[PDB]
Amino acid sequence: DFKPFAPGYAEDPFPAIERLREATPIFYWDEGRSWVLTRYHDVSAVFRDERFAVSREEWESSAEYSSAIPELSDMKKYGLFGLPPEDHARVRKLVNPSFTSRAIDLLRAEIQRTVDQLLDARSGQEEFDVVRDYAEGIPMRAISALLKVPAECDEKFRRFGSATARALGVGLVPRVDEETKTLVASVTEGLALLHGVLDERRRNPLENDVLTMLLQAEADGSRLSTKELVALVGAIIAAGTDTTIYLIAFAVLNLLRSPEALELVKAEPGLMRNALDEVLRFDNILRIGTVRFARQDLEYCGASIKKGEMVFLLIPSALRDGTVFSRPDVFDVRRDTSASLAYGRGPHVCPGVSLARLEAEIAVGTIFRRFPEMKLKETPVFGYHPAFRNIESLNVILKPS
Ligand code: HEM
Ligand SMILES: C/C(=C\c1csc(C)n1)[C@@H]1C[C@@H]2O[C@]2(C)CCC[C@H](C)[C@H](O)[C@@H](C)C(=O)C(C)(C)[C@@H](O)CC(=O)O1
Repeated sequence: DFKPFAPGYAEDPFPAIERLREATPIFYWDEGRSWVLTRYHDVSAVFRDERFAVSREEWESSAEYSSAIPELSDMKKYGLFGLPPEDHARVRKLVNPSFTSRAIDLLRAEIQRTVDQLLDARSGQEEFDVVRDYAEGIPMRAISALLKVPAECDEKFRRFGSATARALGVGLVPRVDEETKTLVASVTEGLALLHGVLDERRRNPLENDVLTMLLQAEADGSRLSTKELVALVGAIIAAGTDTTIYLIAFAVLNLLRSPEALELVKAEPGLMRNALDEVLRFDNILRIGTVRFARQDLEYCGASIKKGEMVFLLIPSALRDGTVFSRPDVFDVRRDTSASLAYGRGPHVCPGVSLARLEAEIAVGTIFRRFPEMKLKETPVFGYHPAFRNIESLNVILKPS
């Protein structure tokens, strides 16, 4: 039984996937039209198995997929998930330096400012929603600061980011939870806006600037094409928005749920970094996981997988694998989290890992330092986002009494 859209699954998928993981390393998911890998070692292996491709054009349903949401056709083919291996490496080699911990450190001040202003704006009420009043307003500001886009454009870009991430699932994953017209509008509006931002930066290039750097790469030799560049910036916005919102929300939730964990991070603020990694290890935000496609017929974990068939890596399951993490069903902010696959492995490893950790460190660190007695008002509400165990609301009382 695998029903990742069943009511309750997002809130707590662990009993259901544990049953799966213990019974089998692999199964075919009817509605998902793909194989599903449940165990750490098989999941981890596939990340680094060149037999399994990332490009959706290797899928048996590629035609149906490329035709869906034609406004995103360029992003699908020239984006990081679509480029051929040689081109993918080129693009990553080009942008990776811009995302190191050192490079993104400069954003520290602006992120703190945003976090400060969100807390000042709303901390006074009876009720505070860690999603809508806090987490939701942080990640795009971070990305926009990195892109040197005015705070005025934040809301429109966040809408683009969140819409794009869902739209990319249409025809690929089972149940995208929104009206197509609305999705396409936000995507169109966002791409237009992005075009304007890029044209302006071409007009006024800047020093030590990611976009300027990309634009110069595009102008000079053959290091980056216009479509690759647009697909890259679009993907950065779409990949880095909702993911980070849920990290922040899940972090606060999990620290409210473990007084012992919270107490350790209060005692040793230096543990926050490890705690945030353990949030994704213990309670991974992905509903199912990520996908790969078989480039040829092969046998795997006792299954006969055919060329072009999709495979889902069941991340929240692999990350509860007891052969890899001891006491895997315990949230332990002191554990070694090195083996967590939350940010991927191999050439496609998430470039935003440092930016995400920084944003969450500032956001989660600040809220608990400023309101150390914060308490859950009532059970968080979860939704049916096709990719995420999305928290819709996380209502708290900042200073209870
Ligand atoms: C906040 C928590 C985040 C998580 C849990 C996360 C997770 C992941 C994972 C698992 C992958 C690999 C998917 C695969 O291999 O199929 C990935 C890739 C990617 N991530 Fe993140 N990410 C996060 C934040 C960010 C941020 C903040 C950005 C941008 C600022 C970002 C940009 C990207 C991009 C562009 C890719 C595609 C990489 C490639 O295919 O070469 N992510 N992310
Ligand atoms: C938009 C995007 C990445 C990207 C880079 S280049 C390109 C095109 N897209 C982000 C990545 C994000 O870090 C994770 C969870 C990537 C999550 C990994 C996989 C790819 C997703 O869960 C996948 C099956 C999905 O459910 C959909 C709905 C298709 C995704 O949009 C979810 C989604 O939001 O994907």
